[PDB]
Amino acid sequence: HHKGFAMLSIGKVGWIEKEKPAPGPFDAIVRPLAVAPCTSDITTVFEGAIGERHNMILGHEAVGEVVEVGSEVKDFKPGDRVVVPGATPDWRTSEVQRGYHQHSGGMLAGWKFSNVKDGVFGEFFHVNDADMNLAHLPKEIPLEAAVMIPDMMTTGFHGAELADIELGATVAVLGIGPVGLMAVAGAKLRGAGRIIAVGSRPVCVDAAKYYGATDIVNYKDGPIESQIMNLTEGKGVDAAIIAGGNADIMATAVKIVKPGGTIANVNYFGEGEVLPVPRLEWGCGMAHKTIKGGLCPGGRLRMERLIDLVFYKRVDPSKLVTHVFRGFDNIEKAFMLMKDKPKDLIKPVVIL
Amino acid sequence: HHKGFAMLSIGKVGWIEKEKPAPGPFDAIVRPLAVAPCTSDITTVFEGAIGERHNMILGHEAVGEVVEVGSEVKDFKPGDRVVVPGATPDWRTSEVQRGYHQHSGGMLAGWKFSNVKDGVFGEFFHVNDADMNLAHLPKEIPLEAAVMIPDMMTTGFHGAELADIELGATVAVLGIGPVGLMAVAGAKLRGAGRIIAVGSRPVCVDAAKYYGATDIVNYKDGPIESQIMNLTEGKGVDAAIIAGGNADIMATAVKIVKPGGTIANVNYFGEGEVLPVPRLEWGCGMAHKTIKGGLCPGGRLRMERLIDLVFYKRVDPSKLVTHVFRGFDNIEKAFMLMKDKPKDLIKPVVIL
Amino acid sequence: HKGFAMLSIGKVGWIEKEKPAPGPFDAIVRPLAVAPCTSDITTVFEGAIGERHNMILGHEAVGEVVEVGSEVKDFKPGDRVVVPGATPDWRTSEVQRGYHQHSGGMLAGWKFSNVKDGVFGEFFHVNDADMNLAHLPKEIPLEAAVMIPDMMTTGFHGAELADIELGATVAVLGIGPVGLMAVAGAKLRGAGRIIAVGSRPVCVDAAKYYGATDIVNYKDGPIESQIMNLTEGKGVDAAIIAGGNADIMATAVKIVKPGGTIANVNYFGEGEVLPVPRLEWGCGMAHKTIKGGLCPGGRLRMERLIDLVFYKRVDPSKLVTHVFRGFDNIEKAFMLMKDKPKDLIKPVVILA
Amino acid sequence: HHKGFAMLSIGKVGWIEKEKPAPGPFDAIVRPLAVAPCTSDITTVFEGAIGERHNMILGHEAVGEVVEVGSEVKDFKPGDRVVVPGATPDWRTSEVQRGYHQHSGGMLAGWKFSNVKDGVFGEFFHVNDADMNLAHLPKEIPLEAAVMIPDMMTTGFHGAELADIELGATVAVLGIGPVGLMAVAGAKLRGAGRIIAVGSRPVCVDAAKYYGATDIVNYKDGPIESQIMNLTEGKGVDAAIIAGGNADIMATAVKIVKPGGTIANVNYFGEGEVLPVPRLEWGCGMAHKTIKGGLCPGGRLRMERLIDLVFYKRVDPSKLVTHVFRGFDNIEKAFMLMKDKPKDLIKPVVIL
Repeated sequence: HHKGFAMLSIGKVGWIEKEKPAPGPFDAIVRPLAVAPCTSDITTVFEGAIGERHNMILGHEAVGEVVEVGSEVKDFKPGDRVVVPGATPDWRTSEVQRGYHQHSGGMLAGWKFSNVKDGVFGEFFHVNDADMNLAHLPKEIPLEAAVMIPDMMTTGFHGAELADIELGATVAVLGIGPVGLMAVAGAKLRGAGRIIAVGSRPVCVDAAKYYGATDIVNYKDGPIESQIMNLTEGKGVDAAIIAGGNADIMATAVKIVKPGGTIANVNYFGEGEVLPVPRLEWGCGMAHKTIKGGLCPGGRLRMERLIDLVFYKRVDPSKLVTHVFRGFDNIEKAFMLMKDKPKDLIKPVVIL
Repeated sequence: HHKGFAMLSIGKVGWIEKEKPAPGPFDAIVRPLAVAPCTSDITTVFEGAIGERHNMILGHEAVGEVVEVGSEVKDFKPGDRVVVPGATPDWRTSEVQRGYHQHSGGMLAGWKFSNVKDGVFGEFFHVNDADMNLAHLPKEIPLEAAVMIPDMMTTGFHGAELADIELGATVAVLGIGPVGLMAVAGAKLRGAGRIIAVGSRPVCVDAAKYYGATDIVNYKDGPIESQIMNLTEGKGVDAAIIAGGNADIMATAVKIVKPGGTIANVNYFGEGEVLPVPRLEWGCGMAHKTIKGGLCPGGRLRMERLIDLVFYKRVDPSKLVTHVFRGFDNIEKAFMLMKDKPKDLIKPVVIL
Repeated sequence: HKGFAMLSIGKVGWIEKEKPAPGPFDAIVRPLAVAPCTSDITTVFEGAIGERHNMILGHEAVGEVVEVGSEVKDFKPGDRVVVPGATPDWRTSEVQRGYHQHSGGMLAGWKFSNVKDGVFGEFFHVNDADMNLAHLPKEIPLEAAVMIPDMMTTGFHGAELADIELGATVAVLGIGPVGLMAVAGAKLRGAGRIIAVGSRPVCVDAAKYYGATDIVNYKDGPIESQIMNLTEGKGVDAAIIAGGNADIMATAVKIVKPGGTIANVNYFGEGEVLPVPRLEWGCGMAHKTIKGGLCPGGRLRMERLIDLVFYKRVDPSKLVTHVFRGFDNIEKAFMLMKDKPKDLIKPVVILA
Repeated sequence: HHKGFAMLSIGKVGWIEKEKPAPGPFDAIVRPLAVAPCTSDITTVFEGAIGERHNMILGHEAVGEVVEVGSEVKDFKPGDRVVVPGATPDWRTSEVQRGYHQHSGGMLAGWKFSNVKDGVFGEFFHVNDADMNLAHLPKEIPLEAAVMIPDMMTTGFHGAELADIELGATVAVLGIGPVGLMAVAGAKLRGAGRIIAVGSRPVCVDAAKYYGATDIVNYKDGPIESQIMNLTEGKGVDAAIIAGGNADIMATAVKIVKPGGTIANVNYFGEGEVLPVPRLEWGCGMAHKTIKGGLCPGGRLRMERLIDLVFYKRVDPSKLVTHVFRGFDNIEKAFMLMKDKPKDLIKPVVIL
């Protein structure tokens, strides 16, 4: 028996008592040391983004301590401090041999926590294939910084990776929530010169400057496109990373990218039948404006590499954490903080 | 002075008298030996796709004989038989240094004929930068086959290039007009195993089989997405090449491509404000289904390489030519042939 | 359980061993057709991979599944399968890096007749059946299918590494069974002119069959000068090394134009150094990329290569010049590869 | 007429006066504001690296003021302060259409200054195709910083580009001269986590730490290869950038790069016939260790993008400047500084 903060049904959350998970021969049981709520947890409960769920523990961002391992786990022992990726895919599928573990076994099936499997907002959680989906966490990295790696860092950096940024290129980041702020840092880690951040909330404008943004575009001062087309003197941006906004942010991205550039989306679109690609500004189909959109990489290797970027001081994700709470109870308060969305909020963390 | 079949205004075409073009120091004057009409010309005249034009000679697909050269032209001399690419870009721009001559000087600015400059449907036409935008035509290649290289072959092959086909991958070609038929041949030249061609006219289904299609999906037997999902046993295709159809064929392509696959568009969309990307079937933004759309490569090097594939018997584009006419007078007949679209038409050629 | 094994540096014979048992994810396969390799000769008679005692040889087999572990989901006893020469462990860091050929160590993806009993036995063990087995359609004859595990995937991999562009000129150095598959692979990547370098009339004939447009005999003079004359001093866009001594590396660099690629899939078994010509490599700055890689393995690679045979994009049966029947002839076919007679490309031993 | 510091013949340098160059219609005449000597200048004179030259003005690294432009120059007028790339290629060749302007018209033919054309160590110098080979220099960037862009920065960054660094990868930089220090900075701009710099001189070891080096490997303390394998616990590096050393530094790089990694050379090798690739540590041809080696990119776009990296404070090249001189007289003394390489020297600059 263990307790966990779960989604009871649509529009309903509460604490439930559940059977403590048991590990298979290749699995591990981890208890959380620090968790953070996601905008997907809000979208899952109150908007049915993944369908109906009943008594499903929420959360997919956790650093924890290994409690038990299966008989065939060889690299992780009880007591180990580990960083747990948000996506813990099955590594023995055809999609992995194609190079897309994010979709191992189905579209976005690499993401299991709080989807097809109880999330991390519990006293314990299950990790499948520990040797492939766990990374050792150095003590030198504080917990609140490390818990930004499972999703926030790997998603934002993936946007910069998908953008195929060349050295000195001009990159626009549309949306500067916690994911967008990691896209700014990621663009700087891909050699971007000028980085134009698009957002309004002062807490995020300040963090965007910290992570490398050279320009701030407020949608209040006029259309994003015009602002960006003037900042670049009609040349456009080499790449645009979509990290937030409505479906029509796709149209904005296509309009600001020069012919031959890339639109890299890592934002979750939860409404509309269509994401609009403007026919004229996409060259009527022929502008060579590549559109990409991908779930964040997970697994052990991805986490180890992002841990090294924190360890060797190439990025400090702790500026994303605006709220830290203590105690298991405060998972509810941090979750509700993600629904209610103050103005000073980037990301909350609950330390256990 | 000379004559040419021109667009007089929206909806009106006819023969006009123009001053004979003179070459700049790097340019060449070519008289046509063989011309082909396009589907774009229909759209340009009767739908105002590129705005308003007055006395603009039409056509952009020609093989011809060099008549005069500029004072600095070094590899082409009057009398030379040349293949003229549909895209003749200015090669001294920043977009060329970025690797996108198709947009040298602006979006799709690499396409000049019958756009910003008099087309090839005249007794002569102007070719800018002869040394960079002309390719010698071997005697061994018949004219009607060679005039399928300037646009049809380079566009269809470009769709196969953009698709990032892996050896043995399953490729769908959506639309089997002349561009789609060259996309089938291009997919076969990229090592595709199974190639599923989607089209209905029997003349195109037969040419699709000839160029490498292993399956024919007729809209008759049900929705394309269910037919392809049945052929691939729920797996989908590794890549889909869009070579024709309405804006909503973009939705079809995304729905049939595996997560992680590529949608490669080389079709021109002339209607609607938006090209629809299905939000659900695009993984809500995270299915890793890359969408590309690009104008065909032009210039000398692209033509030389495509000429070599014809010379070395890797593709024979002559099966695309279903109508051959022999007079300058008959340029109008071939032009109207692309407007009326009879069911026996793939591409017409006028030999001069 | 009998098997043709390596007794030591120069001694081979049929041996009696314990029949292998499958782990929960493994399968036991009996061979239907096997082929001997040049690497087995190098292993037995030259101690290239060290000393081994009672190790069954061979790594190229198509067979019938006899038993599977309790967790195999896609393969049952009776299934006729193609077994890749490389059967890697799919749960390592190198797989997450995208290099299963080196999963667990350099070339560790190759286990048969190296770290594990080969296929020259009444049974052999396949690790991770669901990831390392491909169903073989009834339509493909056995001698054709047994060219897929190594010959086809290696030769095609050379063409893949060469980064061939449509219409490019490709040189293939060496037209043994791997080189002839490199010729076919180059033709599957859209190569225009294909220059094959080889001597034996049986192999020159197969090179023409697989797409070679030019044949270079080292007897009519040096390669380097013959190819420079064929290309009128331009060189080739890519060179695939599929045979020869260490100094063939120098030949390849000399014939590729600046910016081209040298793709090696040949195994070099003598010398401390493979020579890169300093002058013809631009003193380090000619942009002539050099690649060299072990063939891909696993289920997905075999399924895709099976589709190229099934859909008649390549027919490897022209590689099979001698077919033997019965277990007896494994020794005869194996010994045939120590001093390859001049009409031999690849031999096949059919067992059932 | 004008003066320039020239190479008279092998080993002898001196002042000569020559006809002042005149611009073609697309060219510009530039007078230097700041110059720097190169290791290529020493090698060219004292080792005959590029053959025999007589009265050839040396130097290829300069920022300057445009003095006159041809009738067709559109973006540069007399008085403009410009950054002049070391490589000023002819942009209308087939190699440009292949994407390798560094070799436009022949191997390394993109480099003209102090090679096929008088260098920058004169009162004036000629720049071909000003609109394609000149970049405006903002007043905000000091001259000694800007003169590290034409060669030092673009070469070092190109080493990082060729290395295909993934986010968090471990990179080794072999040689920490001014190019190697820019390779260190470049690796940090591609998201390298751990960067291992190999060098001895304290002025360069300290600059390497400043540019992102996390480890310094001294050739004193034992073999580099054994030293680097110890730092990485036998794993090796994901990529190695060669920026100096003997021919067998190529052997060092291959030994320290893990299977699947990349060896990227940007060092100029001036002695020996062969660069040795170790057969065993190259997987006997199959270790997937890609070897690249390329001349630095030039042209306007490359300079504009690196100017942006300086302008937006992503890299500061000024600590490469250890000696500053004032006067055209002092070019001789700075050139001699690169001959008699003191020890506190990284790069000298002559401000005019």
